[PDB]
Order: sequence, then structure tokens, then C-alpha cells
Amino acid sequence: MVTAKKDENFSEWYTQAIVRSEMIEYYDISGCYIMRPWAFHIWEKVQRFFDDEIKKMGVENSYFPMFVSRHKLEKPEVAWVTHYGDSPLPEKIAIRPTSETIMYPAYAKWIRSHRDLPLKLNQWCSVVRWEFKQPTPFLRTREFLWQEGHTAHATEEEAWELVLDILELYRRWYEECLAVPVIKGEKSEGEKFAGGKKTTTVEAFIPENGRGIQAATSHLLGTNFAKMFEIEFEDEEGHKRLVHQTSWGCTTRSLGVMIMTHGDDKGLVIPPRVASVQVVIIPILFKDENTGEILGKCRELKTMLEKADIRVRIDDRSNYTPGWKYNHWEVKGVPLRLELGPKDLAKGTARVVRRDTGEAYQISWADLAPKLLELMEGIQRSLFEKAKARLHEGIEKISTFDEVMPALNRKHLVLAPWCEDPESEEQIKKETQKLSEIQMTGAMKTLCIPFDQPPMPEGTKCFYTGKPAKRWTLWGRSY
Amino acid sequence: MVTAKKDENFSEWYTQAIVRSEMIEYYDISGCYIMRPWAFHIWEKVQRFFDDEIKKMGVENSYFPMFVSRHKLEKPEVAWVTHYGDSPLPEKIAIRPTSETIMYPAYAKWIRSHRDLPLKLNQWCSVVRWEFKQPTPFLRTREFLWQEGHTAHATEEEAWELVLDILELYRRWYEECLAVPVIKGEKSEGEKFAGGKKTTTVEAFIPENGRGIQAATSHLLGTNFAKMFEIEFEDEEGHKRLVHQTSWGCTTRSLGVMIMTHGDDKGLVIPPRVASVQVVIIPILFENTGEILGKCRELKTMLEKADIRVRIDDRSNYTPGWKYNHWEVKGVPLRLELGPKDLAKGTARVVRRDTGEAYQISWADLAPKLLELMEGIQRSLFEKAKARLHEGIEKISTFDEVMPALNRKHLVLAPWCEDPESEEQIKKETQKLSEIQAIEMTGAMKTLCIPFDQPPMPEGTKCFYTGKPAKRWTLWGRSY
Ligand SMILES: Cc1cc(N2CC[C@@](C#N)(C3(C)CC3)C2=O)cc(C(=O)NCc2cc(F)cc(-c3cnn(C)c3)c2)n1
Ligand SMILES: Cc1cc(N2CC[C@@](C#N)(C3(C)CC3)C2=O)cc(C(=O)NCc2cc(F)cc(-c3cnn(C)c3)c2)n1
Ligand SMILES: O=C(C[C@H]1NCCC[C@@H]1O)Cn1cnc2cc(Br)c(Cl)cc2c1=O
Ligand SMILES: O=C(C[C@H]1NCCC[C@@H]1O)Cn1cnc2cc(Br)c(Cl)cc2c1=O
Ligand SMILES: [Br-]
Ligand SMILES: [Br-]
Ligand SMILES: [Ca+2]
Ligand SMILES: [Ca+2]
Ligand SMILES: [Cl-]
Ligand SMILES: [Cl-]
Ligand SMILES: [Cl-]
Repeated sequence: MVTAKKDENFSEWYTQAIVRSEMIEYYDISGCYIMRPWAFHIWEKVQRFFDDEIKKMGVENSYFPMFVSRHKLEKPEVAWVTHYGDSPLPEKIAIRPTSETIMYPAYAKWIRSHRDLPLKLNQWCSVVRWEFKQPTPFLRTREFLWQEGHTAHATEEEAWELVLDILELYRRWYEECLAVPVIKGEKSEGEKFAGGKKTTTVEAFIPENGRGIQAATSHLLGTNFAKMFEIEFEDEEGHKRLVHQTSWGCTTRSLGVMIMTHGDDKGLVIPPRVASVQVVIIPILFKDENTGEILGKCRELKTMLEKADIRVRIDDRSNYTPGWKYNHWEVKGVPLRLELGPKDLAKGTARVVRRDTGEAYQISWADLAPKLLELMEGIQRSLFEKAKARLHEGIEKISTFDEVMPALNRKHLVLAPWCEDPESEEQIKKETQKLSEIQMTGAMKTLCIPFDQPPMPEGTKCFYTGKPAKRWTLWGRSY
Repeated sequence: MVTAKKDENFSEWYTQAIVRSEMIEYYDISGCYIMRPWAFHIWEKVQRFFDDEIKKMGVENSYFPMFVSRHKLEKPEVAWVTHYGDSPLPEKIAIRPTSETIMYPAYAKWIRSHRDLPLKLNQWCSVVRWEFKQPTPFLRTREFLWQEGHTAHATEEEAWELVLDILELYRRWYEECLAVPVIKGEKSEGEKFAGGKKTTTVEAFIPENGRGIQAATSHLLGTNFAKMFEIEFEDEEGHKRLVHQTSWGCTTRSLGVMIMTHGDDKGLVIPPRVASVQVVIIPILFENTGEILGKCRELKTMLEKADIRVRIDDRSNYTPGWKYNHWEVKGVPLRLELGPKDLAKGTARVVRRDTGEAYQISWADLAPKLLELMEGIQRSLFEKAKARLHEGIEKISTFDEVMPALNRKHLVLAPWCEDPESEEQIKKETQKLSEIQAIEMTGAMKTLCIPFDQPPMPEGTKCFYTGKPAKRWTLWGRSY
């Protein structure tokens, strides 16, 4: 069970939560962890939703090799294979950190005419970024699972609308499945993906350590990579034009984020929409009191709730006390826990405890399926809405730079008018980092320029340079 | 179009077929190939089938790192990571070729009491087996996708029952989804997984080189790994015992097999159950308004409501007949032709890809009859294959009848004594008999499997080689 406290020592709390809930297991190679079934259930669920939604868009899944030649890569932190067994490769090959240098030549080969567009591929794989720093399970790891999508189109308007559609699917992944609120915005030109035209992004906020984290990203690559890799088509009139590319990505970091958003001092709290066990049925057995009837009814209740597509498990393992089972499913975060013991056998009801709030209900057996649907909807919405309020309580609207340092001290982000000069963002990072040193990184940086822009009074000056401000920008310490 | 002929030039036919089908793209690193959507949808299909069945058996999914210490790996085809950027690494690390050494330490840590058993885990991933031999797409490659399942049980009976259940799921994977017939059997103690106690397998046959190929595998590991890694539990009486483990896998080789099992001189054929598109609607077009396309879209929704997978090929500059050949090569089980004649009679022309038989169907009658055909197709494809299979097996009793059989690209079902010595001697002698034939891919014949279904073994029957008392019948032939 979890001993540490979320608002007192976040780091050890998080470690305990993930470990005690059986989601991860440590490994002798630093930077890689093991994803036990409990976490992978959740992953499977969001992968299913994203997959169905992108298949609805014509995107098709595929698989490109893990390996890229050195020649075709330096056309850093990439991992190099030099030997098989005991013989060295004639050329070292690297392991993929992202798949552009692998797929894009194939794109060059496959695209000749307008009729071959759009071209929309996704792939669900593992990548390797071997930064020699300190990892954070889910959040920052040397190997991780993601999906990545790459499309090429005949026009930039098409590409751009797909960028937006995909980032909307990413908003739904987080807010709608994992109950984590996020912010849609656009990356600064010092933070955007280089040689993309424009990066869009969903951002999240960890209040317990006042930090920003990127959740997913969708790039408008435009035509830079087409020039690079010579991906041309012939339009209707017979002209050779460059294609307009997008790519987009989202990883298991999402599970990390969800743990921090909903976790509490007893452990995990798993939003029902992604819960593999939404309801655990715990038979209360002691002194051979009514065990045959208790199990009879528990299995009947299971078939009842399964008819309503509630995902139900009866914890009838003989070698565990009920109280151990309670703590087990609590630390694990099963949304709803249903207790049936011999005294309920004559009541015709049963006791239901919701994990998020701990409230208890006495519900009839006939009334179980619909009331449990209802509670799960309410848990899902309320997980989300409490999180969304914490998010917006953590953001401060400022006018001048004087307001920054107090705000970061309250573990908050700042929304400020900005002129969007790239060198000013770096001046800002350095200034704030040094001020932080007068007492994990202390520097503050841009997170995104929110799509949702609040009102911009005329003659608003950039909070740092005093120049005329162009857009509100979200800044904060980061992950 | 596919220039090669399937049984005349099998090699060129095979690569011609998988390339012009758009199933693979080649790559600038030997051993690796790009798996394109037309093929990956099939991998998606069988992965869903099998994932659901093992989820029904209580098996859960997980993910383990792709790297091993040399320390843990060594306790010649392994890909070794040495550097990041330009700095060496303290210790080189290896890309997994399988994940026993990655998982069993964790297992040893997670299992302490009978409470914790059985432990059932699976994972979908890829592995690297960097062999310096000539790869073959799908069939033998340097990086390939698979699933490896690893369980641990209290008793050998539970372990064994699980082994056989998984091998039956592999049977269904090939026969029910892939329409590919296979044979369940047991591996000779020479062909079994070392440090395993018994290996079971499903084998497959390729008529055009008479070659046998292992299709899936399911291992009774017993307790050897349990001693290696110290995976132990305490029973209800408090005594400390070793776990009996199983492991089992299957790869994208299953797709190559499928190709080779059903392809014809025209190209691929894909069983309806796993085909990406089940029906291609070909508009007969050359311009376009007059709404043939509208009617196509109507048909498309009518057919999706029966859960059929449909694609309208409305590409502008291609010819109807070019489209016919295109989807012919790809292997779409059913082609729906719509032109102005069909619009004027409310009928459609449907051509099944297996036999080429055509059918005229009114638009109303469309969705049911297609369902009746796909199923027919799915049965037909599997049945023909089955027959070809049984025609490539010769039951023999002497070694003399062996080398005739191999020349016909057949497999032998001979009575054997089962000491591995004899297997080794047969392999060497058959190879050099192949070479003395060749004075005028190797010729070595080995044990494919010891089939589970054993025809009657009369008393006094002598092994077809040693001449000692035969124990069981065994399937031999050349291998992949
Ligand atoms: C899981 C994951 C996820 C992500 N990202 C990046 C953006 C993205 C989003 N949205 C993607 C990829 C989806 C678009 C996402 O999820 C990044 C990393 C990572 O960069 N790992 C390497 C590493 C290892 C390590 F041991 C330590 C560090 C480390 C320590 N201090 N600092 C400053 C770094 C870094 N990892
Ligand atoms: C896709 C796949 C599949 C399989 N197998 C093996 C058994 C199994 C089955 N059933 C599994 C794993 C499921 C249990 C299966 O599918 C083996 C290989 C392979 O051995 N790859 C390396 C390699 C590279 C290479 F360039 C050439 C060769 C090569 C050339 N001649 N010879 C003798 C080898 C080998 N690859
Ligand atoms: O990987 C990207 C861009 C996009 N690729 C598709 C999925 C979503 C993703 O944002 C940016 N990026 C990020 N990290 C990298 C690390 C290394 Br190592 C290399 Cl060489 C290259 C990269 C690199 O290109
Ligand atoms: O891979 C196996 C045994 C089983 N692993 C689990 C999935 C099913 C599979 O049959 C045997 N084997 C086969 N090929 C290997 C290649 C290399 Br390289 C290494 Cl190090 C090890 C091995 C190795 O152990
Ligand atoms: Br990234
Ligand atoms: Br193997
Ligand atoms: Ca849109
Ligand atoms: Ca606060
Ligand atoms: Cl799922
Ligand atoms: Cl009773
Ligand atoms: Cl539900």
C-alpha cells in the first residue's frame, strides 16, 4: 500500500504508486522499465480508440524496419549497432528514434501522380532515445511505445486540416479517455520541430510540481522534407509539385500523466472508460457463513452486469482475505468495488464504493446495471472536471516580467502577451533559470500559444521586451 | 503483371508476386523489408483473433525492453549495441532474439507462493536474428514480428494442458483465418528447443519446392529454466518447489506461407476472412458524370451494413481492365464490375478471384450472395490446399523409397525408432546423396514432426532406417 503523500513528496509517491499498483517493474538496464499487464490494459484501450478513429480517416497501419543506415541518417543520441555476435558490421546501423529517414525514401518511390494522394500511414512501434540522464517512468524513458503518423497531400490546406483533425483526436485521447484536461496550442519557432512549417501540440500541467509537459504533437511539415527526399507528384495539368506532409505522435507518457492527474494518497485512480476491471466483486467469506450462496449470487451479478457491457471481475481467489482484496483493488484503482457478504443476502442489496471519492451506496440487485452505468459516467466526468479546474487554477494571467518569479514559486504557469521574437524566449529562459539558482530545471520556457486566445487590448506590450505584443503565450517550467 | 509461373520459376514468382502486389518494399539493409498496408492488415486480423482467444484463456499482455546485458544474455546472431552517439557503452547490450532472459528474472521475483500461479503473460513485438544467410521475405528475415507467450504453472499437467490449448489456437490461426492446412506434431529430441522438455509444432508444406516449414511452436519447458533462473514457489504445505513453464510463438512467416499456399500464376489470392478489402468495386469509366460513381457509393454503404470490407477504385486515368489486373494481382477475393449496362438492368457482375467464375446479381440480392460466396471461397481455398498437402506425403517403409520421393518434391511418412543418432545420420546421408545426384538451398532431409495422429503401428514393424523396432511414424522431408 502507498505510504508517501502526493503533496508532500511527489517523487517517492509516484514511484510507489506505479510500483505498488503493479504497473511497472524495474530493469537492470537504466532508462528502460517493464510495463506489467495492469498498465498495458490501459495502453491497449487508448490504442484501440485512436486506431479506430484514424482508420475512420483512411489512415492505414504498416510496419517499417527498426534499423536505419548511417549514410541515410546523416543526410547525436541515436543508438548504434556495430556487431552481430562477434563480427563487426561493415557499416554501423542505428536504431530508430523516429522513422522519417526510413519511410520517406519509400514515399519518394511510391508517389508519382495526384491519384496516389493523399498518402496516410500510421505505425505502432517502439523507439529509442538514449539520453544519458535520469529517467522518469512513463514520462521520460530511453525506450518507449508510441504511434506515429505520416501523411503526404497534394495541397497544404488538406495537410493542415488533417493536422488539426489529428490533434483533435489527441485531445479526445486525453480528455475523453484518460480524463486529463489539455491545452491545444502551437509551438514557438524556437520550440517547434525544425524543418516543419508549424508544430501543434496538446499540453498538460502537473500541479504537484508546477511543471508543464507536452502530451502529443502534430506537425505541419509542409514541403521541406519533400525537397529533401524528392517526393514529387504530377498534378492534373502535368506539372511536378512537391507534396505537403504532416506527421504526428503520441506515446505511453500518457499513462504517466494519468497517474499524476487522478492518483491520490491511497494509490491509483483509473478513469472507467479505460478501466479493464470497472467493477470488482469481492465475496466476503468467513467461518463458512453462506459461502455457497455468496458465490452463487456473485456469479449471477457478474452475468447481469456483463449483459450491460460493464467489465466485471469477481475476486474469488481463496488465498486472500477480503480486506487484502479491498486494499489490492484500491491501490490499483478499480473504479467501483462491490462487496457482497451474508447480511446482504437477505437485504436484496449490495454495497458499492467508488474509488475517486470513497462514498458508499446500498443498491438493489435489480437496480445494479443502470445505477453502475450512472456512477461510472459520474466518476468519469468528475475525475475530468476536478482535473480541469486544477489546471485552470494553476495558470496566472500576467502583464509584466515582475509577476513571473512569484508565479513560478506558487508552482504555476503564466499566460502573458508576447511579441514572438525567438531570441527573447532564450533571454527569458536564461534570466529565469539564474533567478531560480538564487535559492530538476529552474528555467522557464514557452509551452504553447493557445488556440483559444483571450482578448488582446490594442497597444498591449510584450511582457518582457515591451515591444508590441502579438499573441498570448503560455510559459512555465517544463518536463 | 506477374511474368513468372508459380511452379516453373517459384523464386521469381514469389518475389514478383509480393512486390507487384504492393505487399513489401525492399530496403537498403540486407535482411529487412518494409511491410505495406496490404499485408499488415492481415497481420492486424490474425493478431486480433489470437489476442482475443488468449485473453479468453486468462493470458494478459505486457511489454518488456528490447535490450539485454551480455551478462544476462550469456549465462552469433545477436545484434550488439556498442555506442550511443560516439561514446562507447560500459557494457555492450543486445537486441533480443527472444525474451526468456529478459522475462524469467522478473518471473523469479514475482512468484513466491502457489497464490501467484498460474502466471500467464504475452507480448507482441519484434526480434532480431542477425544471420549472414540469404533472407527470404516473410519466411526468414533478420527482423520480424511475432508474439511470444510465456507462462508458469504449479503442475506439469496444467502446463501441458495450456501447451496443447495454444497449439490448437495456432491450428485455428492457420486454418480458420489463413485457410492454410497444417499438421500438429512433436519435435524429435534433436529438433526440440534445448533446455525445453518437449517441443510441439504445427508444420506446413510448400509443393513447389516440396519443402516443409515450421509454422508455430509451443514448448513444455518443464523446470530447467526454473532452476536456471531460480523461479520457485512454496506450496500449501510450505515446501519450496520449481515451476513448470511453457513458451510459444508465431511470426509474420505465417503470411509468406499463406501467399505460397494460395497464389496462382496471376498473383496472390487472399482469403475473405483476412483480406484487407473483401470486394473491390470497379467502375467502368474512361468522362465521369452520368453518376456511375453515385450508384457505387450506394452499393458501398449497402454492403458495409453487412460488415463487408469494400473499396471503390475510382482512380481517374486507369483503364477498367488495368484495374481488373491490378486487383487480380493483389488478390481481392471478389470483384464487382459496374458499367452503364449494369446500371440499365439493376444488376452487377461479380467475379470471384479463386475460380474466375462470374455471377450476375440484382442489386437487392447483393449483400447476402456475396456472404454466401466469401464463405464458399474461404472453404474452397482451404480444401484444395488440404488435398495438395495429402498428395505431397508418401507413406513409406524403406529408405530406398526415400530419395525417389524427394525428387518428386514430396514428404515421407516413415516409421522411425526415435533415437536422435539416426536422425543425424539420415540427414548427412541424404545430403550427400543429393550431391551425387547433383554432379550430373540444400538437400538435407530432416524430421519435420512426429505427428500427433499416428496411423496403426503393427507389431514387429522395423524403423525404415535403423531396422530396430519402430516406435512412431514420423514426417520427414526437406526443410526451410
Ligand atoms: C516517454 C518519452 C516521451 C517523450 N515525448 C517527447 C515529446 C512527445 C510528446 N508529446 C512525443 C514523442 C509524442 C511526441 C513525448 O511523449 C520524450 C521522451 C524522452 O525524451 N526520452 C529520452 C530520455 C531518457 C531519459 F532517461 C531521460 C531523459 C531526460 C531527463 N532530463 N531530460 C531533460 C530528459 C530523456 N520519453
Ligand atoms: C521470419 C522468421 C521466422 C523464423 N521462424 C523459426 C521458427 C519459427 C516458427 N514456427 C518461430 C520463431 C515461431 C517459432 C519461425 O517463424 C525464423 C527466422 C530466421 O531464422 N531469421 C533469421 C534469418 C535471417 C536471414 F537473412 C536468413 C536466414 C536463413 C537462411 N537460411 N537459413 C537456414 C536461415 C535466417 N525468421
Ligand atoms: O521525431 C520527431 C518528429 C515527429 N516524428 C513523428 C512522430 C512525432 C514526432 O514529433 C522529432 N525528433 C525528436 N527527437 C529526435 C531524436 C533523435 Br536521436 C533524432 Cl536523430 C531525431 C529526432 C526527431 O526528429
Ligand atoms: O526462441 C526460442 C524459444 C522460444 N522463445 C519464446 C517464443 C517461442 C520460441 O520458440 C529458441 N531460440 C531460437 N533462436 C534463438 C536465436 C538467438 Br540469436 C538466441 Cl540468443 C536465442 C535463440 C533461442 O532461444
Ligand atoms: Br518528439
Ligand atoms: Br524459434
Ligand atoms: Ca476538420
Ligand atoms: Ca495551487
Ligand atoms: Cl482493448
Ligand atoms: Cl452455503
Ligand atoms: Cl462501459
